[PDB]
Amino acid sequence: GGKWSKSSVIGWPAVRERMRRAEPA
Repeated sequence: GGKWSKSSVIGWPAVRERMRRAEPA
């Protein structure tokens, strides 16, 4: 998805995977 937001694209998975935990609704 473009070699720009790459890093974000790679941290978001961790953010979602963090938030899921906190509120998995």
